[PDB]
Amino acid sequence: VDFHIPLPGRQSPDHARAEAEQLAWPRSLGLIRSDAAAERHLRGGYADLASRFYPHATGADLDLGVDLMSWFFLFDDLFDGPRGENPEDTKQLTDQVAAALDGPLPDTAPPIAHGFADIWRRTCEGMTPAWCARSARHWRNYFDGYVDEAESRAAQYLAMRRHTIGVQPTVDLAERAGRFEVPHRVFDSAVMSAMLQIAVDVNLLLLDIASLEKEEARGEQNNMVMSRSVSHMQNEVRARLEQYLLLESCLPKVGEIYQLDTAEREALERYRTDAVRTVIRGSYDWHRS
Repeated sequence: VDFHIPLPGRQSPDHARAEAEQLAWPRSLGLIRSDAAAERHLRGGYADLASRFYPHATGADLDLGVDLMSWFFLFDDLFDGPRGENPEDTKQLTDQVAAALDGPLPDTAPPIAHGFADIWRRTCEGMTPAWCARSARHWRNYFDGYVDEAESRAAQYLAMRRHTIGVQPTVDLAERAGRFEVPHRVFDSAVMSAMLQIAVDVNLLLLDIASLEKEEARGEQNNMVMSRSVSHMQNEVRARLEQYLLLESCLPKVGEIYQLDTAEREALERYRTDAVRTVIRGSYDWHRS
């Protein structure tokens, strides 16, 4: 599926290691129990993914992203059954996990939940408060959507799987890992927001053509396709990136506009290249077909 993402692909020089100790965390958290589930997990190349979403994270930082990614797919597995077919139900879990953004949870709490909590802890630990509060809301929306999606008892779809995809939490993570924050003043910008929306959509599209042969065979008929549709999807991605660049260029000017500091300007730059860009190129540098 030849696309048009005029952006350099990166991988964190540490992944070497990372991908090797990747099981450690989840096994201890109870997310992986049988030697089979560990294998299953390895075949997913989640550490390999995180390493592409966070080229700038080396070791202790990279590891976290590996987990977030790692946790992402495990968590999803929990809704592949009939639970993903009844909103009331999914939310029963949703809140147990999401409760971690409020404070410690009773041991009684499932592992998938204790798992998320440990990620959060380390993720939000060391960032400004205003940030965690934001980075959290985002998570909140992620969770919210899994329910709204479970409301299954064209563009209408995006709004739906716009929060479910979980792209933002990932992007957020780039900052978590990169030990830096985009000047909050700009992350709210009409431009940056526009840039982010794209990152999402692009991912939300690439994914749909890869997990197609699977979703086409089974039920789930919400996938963006349901050979021509493929085209205006390959096309849509083109224009999406094509514009991404246009936006990217207005960035410096956006700097003036928000009287951006002598060093906030550098911070934002990190965001463009290490958070928003990667999250796009990386998704692509993963698939096959």
